[PDB]
Amino acid sequence: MNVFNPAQFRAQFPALQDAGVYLDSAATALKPEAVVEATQQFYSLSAGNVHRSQFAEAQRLTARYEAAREKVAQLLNAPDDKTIVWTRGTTESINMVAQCYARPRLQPGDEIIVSVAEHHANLVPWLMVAQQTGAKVVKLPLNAQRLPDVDLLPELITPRSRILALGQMSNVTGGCPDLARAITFAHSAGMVVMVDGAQGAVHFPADVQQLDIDFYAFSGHKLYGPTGIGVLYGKSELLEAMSPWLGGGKMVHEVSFDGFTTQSAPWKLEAGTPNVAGVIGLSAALEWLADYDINQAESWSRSLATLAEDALAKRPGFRSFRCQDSSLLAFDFAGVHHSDMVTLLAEYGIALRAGQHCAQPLLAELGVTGTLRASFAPYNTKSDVDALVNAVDRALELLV
Amino acid sequence: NVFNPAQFRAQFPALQDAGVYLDSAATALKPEAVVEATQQFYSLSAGNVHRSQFAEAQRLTARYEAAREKVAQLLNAPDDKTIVWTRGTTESINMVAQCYARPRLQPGDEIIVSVAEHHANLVPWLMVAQQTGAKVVKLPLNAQRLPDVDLLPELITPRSRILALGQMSNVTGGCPDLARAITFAHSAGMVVMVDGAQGAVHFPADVQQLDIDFYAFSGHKLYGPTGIGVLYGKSELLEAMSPWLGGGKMVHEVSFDGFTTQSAPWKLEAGTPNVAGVIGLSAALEWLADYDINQAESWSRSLATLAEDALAKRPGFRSFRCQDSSLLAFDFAGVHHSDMVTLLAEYGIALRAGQHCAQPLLAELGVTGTLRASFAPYNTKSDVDALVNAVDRALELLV
Ligand SMILES: *Cc1c(COP(=O)(O)O)cnc(C)c1O
Ligand SMILES: *Cc1c(COP(=O)(O)O)cnc(C)c1O
Repeated sequence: MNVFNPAQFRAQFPALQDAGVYLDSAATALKPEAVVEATQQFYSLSAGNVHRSQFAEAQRLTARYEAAREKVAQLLNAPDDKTIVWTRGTTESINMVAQCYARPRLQPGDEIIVSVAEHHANLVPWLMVAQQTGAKVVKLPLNAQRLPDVDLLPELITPRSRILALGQMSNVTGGCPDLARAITFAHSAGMVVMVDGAQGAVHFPADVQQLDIDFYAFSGHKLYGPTGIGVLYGKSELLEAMSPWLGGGKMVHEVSFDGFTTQSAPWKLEAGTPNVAGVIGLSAALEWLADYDINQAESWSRSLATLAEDALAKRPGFRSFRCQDSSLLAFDFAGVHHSDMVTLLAEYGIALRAGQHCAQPLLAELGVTGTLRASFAPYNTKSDVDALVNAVDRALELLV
Repeated sequence: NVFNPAQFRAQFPALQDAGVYLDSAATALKPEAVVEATQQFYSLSAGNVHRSQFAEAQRLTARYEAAREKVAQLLNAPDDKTIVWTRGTTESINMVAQCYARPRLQPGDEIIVSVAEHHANLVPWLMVAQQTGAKVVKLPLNAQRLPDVDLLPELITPRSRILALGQMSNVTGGCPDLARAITFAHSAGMVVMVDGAQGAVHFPADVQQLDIDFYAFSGHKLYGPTGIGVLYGKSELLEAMSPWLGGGKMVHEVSFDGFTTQSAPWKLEAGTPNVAGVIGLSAALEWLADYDINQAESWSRSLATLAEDALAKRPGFRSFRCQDSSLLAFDFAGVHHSDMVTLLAEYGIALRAGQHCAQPLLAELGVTGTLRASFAPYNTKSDVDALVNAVDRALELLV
């Protein structure tokens, strides 16, 4: 059977040696060779109809491209590959849902429930469309365990509620709310749910059929893939109901100076020349990833994060914001400037970050202006944990 | 600096396999500098640690931070804050229509759009017109198949707000009198959306000299990455624009009561940037800066002329080419375009046919589609000879 082997997973990443102790995968992931090579091939070959010596390679690229939607569908257990739409990333995916589905449907007084744990990508677009339509954004607060309070959700739902915006997984706490329950509550009230899966797609890829998710968005660069590429999954009937997004070539069928008609989804929502390199590279990432049991890989990442948290908790002034033994470890050290720690740790070959992580409301809930964040991926090791802990010890001694 | 076609050509690794590649107008082959810079970006951490590749990491960072400035230099833009990153020319235009025009259009307002416009610079205007009660007014072609800039005064009215005009058509290669169109537009207090998807490649617009309001082009046309484009806008117009997409980066402060944004260009750039695209475009531009574009373009144009002159000697030949452009759109009486494209491919020649996202233009020309051979500075005289011979072989088997 498939048994996850950390060492062989590591060997697939050319950037690793230089990266040192890389603990910022939650911001962006390192790429496996398959993605590098697929991208190199794409930019080193004509996309035209002639190939005088590299026809096999060109054919492979075309196959990766034509199979890209299906590989996303397989990741999400989507019913078919026409429910997959390409975008610049999670951010565009959500804006598209807000503008193409919600905006033409929202009326003055309608309500949009958004969790206080939402990354800005899944908050700002809703504030925008609320302003545009007279709808109101309603806050879904955290419970005592720092998760969006799904128990409280039924009380917050009213006859005016139309949309629920909820992150499958937080990029700060790594916390995953009761998504199945939340969706059941939302659907009880005839609402549609926008699920931000920028983190979740990497660690617990959502079964969109089982969870009956209406819309799901994630980004390639986080999923071991290219920048400038993302996904919007939508139920077929919802994609059909959506207005066109950007106007231009590809998405259109017929055009005159009187008006235009469009293709059906997904093409309706994809104007202009696609990010072909991005699609091919994401396809390569997914195909590569398919050889690994994501469940075992994630448990490995989570186990390292736990070793780290347990050890760091023995140091003075430690505070963890981590939920549910997540691969993501957001933390703080009292009486220490975050920028100083990040810098000291970088000098020790440890790559992580601090800051607001595009989640101001969440941080405000936690009583902080920022946090340090070490995030673990399946190419990390126990020696990485030791290195982090050791560097922190030195940092604490040096920053007095 | 003297341009050498052979030196230019030797920088494109795809050529050996590509055969005779004559579809650069659709998308351009990439020089080694773009391939390598992309390879490096994806082969190295973007983190703050570099144990063994510090030098390369620094170069990548340099390319990234210098990217806006290199675009500015190409367009002679006043400063690099006038450069906004997009996914392509298409998004660039949609952004202008949605972020500048939409909030300012009252019902009855008029948007003048040339009949030569690529869909990218037409559909967004049909959209915003429907959204605002504004109306799209056609600017037709003159006798030379160019947008009739001289007719603009009869078309401009007190309701005229926007002019959408392409610097260069992707079918005829024709370039209308942009300076004159702009003077008229500005006399009526209008703003001009210049579609430079082709123009940026062949005759990059001096946006200051031409007093252009908005200018859009795509990286993939300009020997660069896919999924990256540019919107240039006068700093006043960018400041006046509403935000585009909402999310990270573009915001300053965010709460459940509302949000504030950065100023331009970041105001208009939500979420994680296509860093690979930006770095790759930077690399393309930096590499391109070493070559005299005028000499490179002169070469491409000369090849197109040798091709047109030859093909013109064949029976039933028809050309839609304007101004001795490096783009050669043509047709042969009595041939299915798809059939000729297929046979030319079989003979080692890569071109295309179809509507080229310009249905209104083709309707005006009286055709349903055309063949198009587009020449780039990495093409050669032998490419022309090969194209001609392959057309001869094709015409035998068809006509
Ligand atoms: C990264 C992230 C996003 C945004 O992804 P982009 O690629 O920047 O659009 C949104 N939500 C969460 C939770 C994220 O982690
Ligand atoms: C190619 C082209 C476009 C579209 O560019 P995308 O990268 O597809 O957005 C728009 N206008 C003209 C004239 C073009 O040639």
